[PDB]
Amino acid sequence: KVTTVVATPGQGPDRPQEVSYTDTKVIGNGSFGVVYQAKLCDSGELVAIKKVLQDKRFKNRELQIMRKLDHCNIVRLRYFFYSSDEVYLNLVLDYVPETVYRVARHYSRAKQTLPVIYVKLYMYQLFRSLAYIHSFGICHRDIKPQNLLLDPDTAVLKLCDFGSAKQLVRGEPNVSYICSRYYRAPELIFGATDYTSSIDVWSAGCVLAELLLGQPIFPGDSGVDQLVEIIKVLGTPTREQIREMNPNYTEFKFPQIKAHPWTKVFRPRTPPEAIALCSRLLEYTPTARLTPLEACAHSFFDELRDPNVKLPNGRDTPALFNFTTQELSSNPPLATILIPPHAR
Ligand SMILES: O=C1Nc2ncccc2N[C@@H]1Cc1c[nH]c2ccccc12
Ligand SMILES: [K+]
Repeated sequence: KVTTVVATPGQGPDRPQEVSYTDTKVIGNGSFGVVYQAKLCDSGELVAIKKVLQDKRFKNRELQIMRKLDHCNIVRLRYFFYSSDEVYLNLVLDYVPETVYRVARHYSRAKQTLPVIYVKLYMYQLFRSLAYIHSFGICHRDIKPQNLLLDPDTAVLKLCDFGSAKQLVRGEPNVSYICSRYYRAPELIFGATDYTSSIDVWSAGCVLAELLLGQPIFPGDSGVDQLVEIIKVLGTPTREQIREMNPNYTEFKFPQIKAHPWTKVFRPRTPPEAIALCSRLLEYTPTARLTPLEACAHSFFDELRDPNVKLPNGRDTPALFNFTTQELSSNPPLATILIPPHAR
């Protein structure tokens, strides 16, 4: 059976139009509602449909954000429409079934690690989309492998699920119990309500580490135990470090503990540039962590800037250097490193 609805295009001019889709099936569940998978009658293309109960009085954060964003490493909002005593906002997004979580798991059940080339690819695209959204003052606040969608053929990564995303404003408080526990920044565990988009960088570091290790680097049993797991690696933070985090709750029973050597945390083979990048992302002090652009310009990604580089299946790497001035907003003179002359 075919369903026709009147939907406004997410990126185009605010003009409604009739849109038709068929073959609808439930693929997702959350505290927000339901996520369906359908096929557009016109294009034949597959989409996901996130159905969210909305209150007329208040505007939807995710919708306001998805209409701003237009990036290759970010899931696209095709259209959006309302369905029936309550109203549901329906977001029509690009359907990409494969996730980084699924891929990593596939390897880790095999007890082997993902090839470094795939790791460099995925992470780089992640920092790109992050550099993009951070330029608007927008923080994703739910960076995790399950929200990184992959096209296996092109190896293109797209950030998705902006259900926790928000445009941060200085002086305005934000919720501390946010983000997936394993990827939750330390300041959040300290109850900080005045944090920056640098928490996403933390989460990104957690993703990188998990791809090198084959398992999550900080596997907390609770919101507080997560901190202990962090400590078991970074040691206990100095008072200056805790000050930078700006905690709502001052302290926990934990004793002073010396840090573990990064080298020893990872496997013996693990590349040094990878490890070196991890230590720069996973810092206690939020201001000490790299910006998404600085991370892209890291030595770890130099293999991608080689003019001879190709995919393992012989195909060419996706557009990795098509930077907009909006993306370079953070630090424009990094363009002479991010953009190799052969790519100009
Ligand atoms: O935008 C997305 N598109 C997708 N396409 C295929 C698989 C997963 C996703 N995720 C986001 C849509 C989404 C967002 N939250 C979800 C929860 C359950 C299932 C799906 C979602
Ligand atoms: K509409």
